[PDB]
Amino acid sequence: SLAALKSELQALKKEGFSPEELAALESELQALEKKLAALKSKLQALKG
Amino acid sequence: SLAALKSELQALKKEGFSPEELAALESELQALEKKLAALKSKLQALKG
Repeated sequence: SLAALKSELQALKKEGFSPEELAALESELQALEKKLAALKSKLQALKG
Repeated sequence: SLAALKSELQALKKEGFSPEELAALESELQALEKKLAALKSKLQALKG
């Protein structure tokens, strides 16, 4: 789930795992959270 | 959440809500699921 992968990334960060690469993955993950918010808004627009 | 939206989109599809507009949202959500899977895969590749 987005929440699950988010936690997993946070757990690996606490271990200093591949910092630069993990930073890229975190930003990609947040992009999906933003995309999800966008879709929710598009759906609200459709209801309206 | 992604699960909450996914569920709602499926229910609106059973309800016949704005079909083409909803179908586009359904596919975008699937695209987000696929991106989420790709991130999990990229993470696993990093661990190798």
